[PDB]
Amino acid sequence: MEIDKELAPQDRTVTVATVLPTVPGPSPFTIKQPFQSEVLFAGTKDAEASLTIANIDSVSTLTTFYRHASLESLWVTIHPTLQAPAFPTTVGVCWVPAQSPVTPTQITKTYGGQIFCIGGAIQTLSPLIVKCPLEMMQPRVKDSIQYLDSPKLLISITAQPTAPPASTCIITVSGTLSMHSPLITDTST
Amino acid sequence: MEIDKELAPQDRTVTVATVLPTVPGPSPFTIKQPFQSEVLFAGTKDAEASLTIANIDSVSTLTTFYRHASLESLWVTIHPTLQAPAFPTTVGVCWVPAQSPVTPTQITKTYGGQIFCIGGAIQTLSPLIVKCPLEMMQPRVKDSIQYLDSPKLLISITAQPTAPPASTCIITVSGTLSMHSPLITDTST
Amino acid sequence: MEIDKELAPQDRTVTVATVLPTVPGPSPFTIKQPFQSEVLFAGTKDAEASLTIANIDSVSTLTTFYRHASLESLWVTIHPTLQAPAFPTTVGVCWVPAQSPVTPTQITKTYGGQIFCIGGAIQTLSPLIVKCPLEMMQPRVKDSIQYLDSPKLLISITAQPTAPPASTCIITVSGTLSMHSPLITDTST
Amino acid sequence: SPFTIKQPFQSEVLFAGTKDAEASLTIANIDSVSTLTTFYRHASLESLWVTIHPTLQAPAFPTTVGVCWVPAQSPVTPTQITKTYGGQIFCIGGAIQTLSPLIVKCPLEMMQPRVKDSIQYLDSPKLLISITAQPTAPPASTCIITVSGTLSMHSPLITDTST
Amino acid sequence: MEIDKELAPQDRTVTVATVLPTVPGPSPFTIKQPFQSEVLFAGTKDAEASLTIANIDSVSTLTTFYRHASLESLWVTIHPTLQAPAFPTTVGVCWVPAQSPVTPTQITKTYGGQIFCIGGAIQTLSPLIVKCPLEMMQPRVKDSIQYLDSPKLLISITAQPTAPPASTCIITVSGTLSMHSPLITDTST
Amino acid sequence: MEIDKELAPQDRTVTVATVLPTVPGPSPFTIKQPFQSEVLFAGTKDAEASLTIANIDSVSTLTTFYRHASLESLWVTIHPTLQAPAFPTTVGVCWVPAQSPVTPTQITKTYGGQIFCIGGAIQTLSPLIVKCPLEMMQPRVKDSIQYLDSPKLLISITAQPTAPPASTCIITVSGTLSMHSPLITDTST
Amino acid sequence: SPFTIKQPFQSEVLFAGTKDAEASLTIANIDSVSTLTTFYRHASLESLWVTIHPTLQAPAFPTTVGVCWVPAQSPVTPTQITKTYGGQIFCIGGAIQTLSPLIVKCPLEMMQPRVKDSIQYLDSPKLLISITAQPTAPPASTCIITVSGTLSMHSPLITDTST
Amino acid sequence: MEIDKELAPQDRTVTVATVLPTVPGPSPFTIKQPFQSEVLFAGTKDAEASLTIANIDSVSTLTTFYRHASLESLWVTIHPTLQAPAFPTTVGVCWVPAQSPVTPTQITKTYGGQIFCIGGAIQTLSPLIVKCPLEMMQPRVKDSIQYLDSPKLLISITAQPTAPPASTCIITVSGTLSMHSPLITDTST
Repeated sequence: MEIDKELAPQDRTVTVATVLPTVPGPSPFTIKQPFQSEVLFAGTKDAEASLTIANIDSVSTLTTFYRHASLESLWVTIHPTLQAPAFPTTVGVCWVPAQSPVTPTQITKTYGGQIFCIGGAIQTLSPLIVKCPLEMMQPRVKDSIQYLDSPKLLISITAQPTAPPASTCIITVSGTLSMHSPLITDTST
Repeated sequence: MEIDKELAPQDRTVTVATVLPTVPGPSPFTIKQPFQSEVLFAGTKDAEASLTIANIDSVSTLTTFYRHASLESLWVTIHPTLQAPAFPTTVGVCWVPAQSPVTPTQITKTYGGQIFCIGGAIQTLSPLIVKCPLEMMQPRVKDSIQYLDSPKLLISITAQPTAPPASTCIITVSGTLSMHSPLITDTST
Repeated sequence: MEIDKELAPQDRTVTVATVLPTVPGPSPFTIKQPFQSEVLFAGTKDAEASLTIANIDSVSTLTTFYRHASLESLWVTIHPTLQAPAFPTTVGVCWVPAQSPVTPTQITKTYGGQIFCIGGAIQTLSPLIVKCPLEMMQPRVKDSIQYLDSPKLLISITAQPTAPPASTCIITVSGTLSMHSPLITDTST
Repeated sequence: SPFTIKQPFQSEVLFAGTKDAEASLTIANIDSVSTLTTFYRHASLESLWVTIHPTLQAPAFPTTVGVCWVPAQSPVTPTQITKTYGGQIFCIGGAIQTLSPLIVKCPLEMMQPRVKDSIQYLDSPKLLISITAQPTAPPASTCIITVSGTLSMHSPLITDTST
Repeated sequence: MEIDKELAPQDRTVTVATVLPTVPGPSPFTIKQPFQSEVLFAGTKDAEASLTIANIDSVSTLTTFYRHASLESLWVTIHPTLQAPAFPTTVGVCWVPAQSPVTPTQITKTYGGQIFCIGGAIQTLSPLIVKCPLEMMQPRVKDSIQYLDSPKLLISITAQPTAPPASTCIITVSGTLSMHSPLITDTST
Repeated sequence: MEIDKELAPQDRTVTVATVLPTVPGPSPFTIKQPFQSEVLFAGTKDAEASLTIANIDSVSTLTTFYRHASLESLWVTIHPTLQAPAFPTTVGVCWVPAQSPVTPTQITKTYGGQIFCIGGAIQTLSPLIVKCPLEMMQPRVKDSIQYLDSPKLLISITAQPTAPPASTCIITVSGTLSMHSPLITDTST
Repeated sequence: SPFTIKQPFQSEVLFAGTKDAEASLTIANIDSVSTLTTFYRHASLESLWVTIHPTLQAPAFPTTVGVCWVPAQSPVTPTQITKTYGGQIFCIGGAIQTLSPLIVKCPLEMMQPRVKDSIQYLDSPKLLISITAQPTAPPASTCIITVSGTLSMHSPLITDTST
Repeated sequence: MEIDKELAPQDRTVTVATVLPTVPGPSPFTIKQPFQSEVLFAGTKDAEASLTIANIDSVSTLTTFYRHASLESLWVTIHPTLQAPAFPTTVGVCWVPAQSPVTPTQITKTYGGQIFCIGGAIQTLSPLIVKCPLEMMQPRVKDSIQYLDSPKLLISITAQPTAPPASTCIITVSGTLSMHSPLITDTST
């Protein structure tokens, strides 16, 4: 039967990153930790956002204890609020490697980028999902070095002229991390 | 599981274009390159647009340093905006060979021609896609000579009499092409 | 996934035509040519139409150069315009052999005939298709003789009392022809 | 192997006699041709020639008329018909000038017969014409000049079929 | 033993053109014709030259009787004059496909391009040869169509400030052609 | 047979650079691209030039749309001008890793360093070439991270006290590089 | 497998005692290290630690000195030595404070030992130091702080060997 | 083809040194380090030089960290400057074991010793190389002891009476060392 989660995968193509292998020998103990991060409360006014994933409350937080930390799955969901029905909202999004020179305004000039009309009594409010294609990027968000093609998220919001009382929909980004080899630091609090 | 990006292919029939075969010798290395080019922000007013995909802001630049390049895939995507629901819009679409004398005004008198009503009713806000039938077109976009049957897109727009405050939808052309054989020239910019 | 082309096949039964075979020997060279013909801009006011296919701009045109010309596929599409949402429209249609005494008003008293409610914010604007059952007719639209059971199209339009600014939907008829043995004539223009 | 058809034609190209005149004609662009080819992506000439039909004006007003088949990008001018191979010149009047077997076959064996393809060719057939009329000119055209042949076209060109 | 012909082959890489095959069946009779064309009398003053090979006295001339004509070998020789010893001269050259946007001034910014110091009592006056790599180009200089990557020659001359009485060296381009299927024309003279 | 382009390779020894291995997955299509970049017009006055080939007017542009690209081949070419004979010039050359603190002033205190006298005597006007030993360098020029041992060229120029009216020679860097993995960005220019 | 050498060292990093002081030290950048590595493309630490040598000033002027090994990009400040793992604080005076086995092994097992490679690493060893001196301060440095270890370098860096 | 490095090997004969073997057991880790040392800027005035290799900026420097250090290859290059053409210079050289009583003035009375005329518009400026025959000497430049037959270099310069503005040619000595077992010392700076 129906599932209240509808999705729009990103158009894609073969492009890949490079990474370094921790010295041979004993495989280090690793953990996997998942998450959902509130990244935007759209609808109220137009706005844009360029988000270098590696440093977002949720991720930053999690990883602050490991030298190496990789991404195992990543995606963004667009949860429509109760204002959506009365207030259609244009939302554009695109996954891109950190160092891609793109601005949210250029989502449409960029390959994968797409835009949606969220809201209106005639559209469906099924939460939207754009699984990020890490195949296309650099999954490591923390390593002994600084990769520059980690995932970057672009989001563009075009709100109603006669704007709504509050945020018309929420954008969160969820995923799962695989970290290891701990970072010494203020364990305190 | 539901998928947002909805599509409606074009009626078709067999018609082949004659292309030039590579001269005998070594097969050159080849690479693919995707893209998405802004085609038009319609909805505000009646308007038409016919263009030879072959030479456009994008493609022309990606091929700037190669002698040959054809299209592996190509399609048009109509992205409904927050205005589509409140302002239903008529959109004409049709793929034709460059040298086809057809004008947007005749999209309906043409075989493949298709017309769609954006927004205003149930299931009308999903991004619409009309893949180009390269199968019956001239794929080669850059070669040792110019063809005249390369992909040409025709778009027709019929806006509401009581027009909307902004574009009700955005039409973009996405696709990926292969290229090879370096064009020996000057490099500096 | 979804396809923006919905269809209503015509209720049918076993009834067939008769045709003459071009003299034995060398099979003549034949071509196939497809088309879409604007046949009606409904919605504005009630109206009816009895269309002897064989002579419609598109077909007439095409065939004017061959002694024999047959139909390989035929159907009618009802493309809803941007006025459809605000203006429901009743549209009835029926495929029938040329010499069937029926008038569009009697679509309902005739077997296959059907009627649709096009428009309204609650209905879907997917273009409607009634593939014509040539199995039931005489497919030859041009021969050494005059068959009288070639396809005839019946269409009835019941428009809103408080009528809409313009045509609420377009009806086109597309198909493909198989002609041969040329007709000598003013090739000029 | 796509399905093809052959279509024949006769195109009025010139009404001579009244005054002297030159003419360079890229065949693939004549009303007739342009027309049939309208709906296809590929058209080729299976055969072609020019023919001269003489009017009743002729006997009274003999006319010098020369013609020549040539490949589109040949530098020739009607002035030099007789200096080139296909070159031929005829009179038109009070002599064996009325029999209609007055035609000149074009030798496509010597040029590009393709007249519509995915590209532009420069050696399609071109037809030269040089007319030299009577000083004391005739009242009406002294003869008609047509070009006929047959076309082999395939692969449909998608356009507005309506008309 | 020594041979008074010294050469500087052009640095190269894999890039190729495309061509059309004359209709199958009887192979047409073809001839090969060689030549040497005086293209420049350098030394006297600085000067540059962009030479679309296909149309140079020698070639033009030869080919004016055939529908199709291809190149079998091509190269440029720089014959030093008797003024060379007393008057060193800078000469730059580069082979390039017709439609490469390069100017002689940019020979150095272009891959293959090279420059030589011709003259001076201390250099050798062995004639210089830069065999052109047709492998890299479009060898057909005359066909049923207009290729745009036929060979183009770029030459730059930097002459002595206190210039010499006359041309310090001659540049000729020699090669061999393979034509067929004759062009009807004024055979006269 | 004689060949003009004369060359003198650099003294060498083994020293490897550590590069990043492509993450597991599909091998992306790759293409090569040659080039020649103007390095300096010397002879008029004493001058030095040290530059990281990695990022230069040329290369930077050819790679603008790819994520990875290394150097298949690289070398320096000294092209004597018509002034070289009359004005002998000293030229210092040496290939070193980007992070090598060596300055042109120390080309001679460095292992590979080489010095040449241009013109003035017998056999001194032939274009001189010093291939770069990528074998003992960091080839990768564009990757998921920046290296600091990439090719770096050092040039030293010592002109005649009674200087020449113009550059006695031109130093250029030629080579070809391979690239793959498309960098997803905006296309318009 | 390139040929490698191991080279040891002791680097004076700080003369404490005179006044309170903080210190964050990215090891790979200390005079000693910088030096040996000068001629190679790759250097790694096979072992490393900090040691505190006490001066004769010490008995008279006890000093609070803490230290901590940490990975280059750890957000810690000497102020928080004791809040982190490797953290350790010592006194320096009229107690078991003169024995020189006053060293703290750095656990490279917990960080990146590479100190020069074809790239820049951000987790190489960093050493924190927090000194708290006597209000009525001593005349001279109260103790010396050095860092010693051994380097494993390979692959020659081509430069001006002259000096 | 030609290589801008010409050489004059030293006339030689069978004579050899003696060395001590580090105690049996575990072979110590060793490194090899190459170099080029500026040893003389000749041309300006006559001058001589007796160079006990073991202690020359480059070597001294390198070895200052090992107990044992041997030579694997050694030679001297004579790089002609831009003054060479106008200013011929006599240069004599000879390889000799440290304790050989010879002075540069006696190069000619000594077996291997040779002299060259560097410069003049009629001679070639190819850099000269006299690979040193360590076979003939004591290759160890640093050991647990003091060998006295390590390589010594003798050089004699006879400059033009009407001397040149600056150094007419450079003499450098390059080689490669194999050291091991480190020397404890001020690692500082």
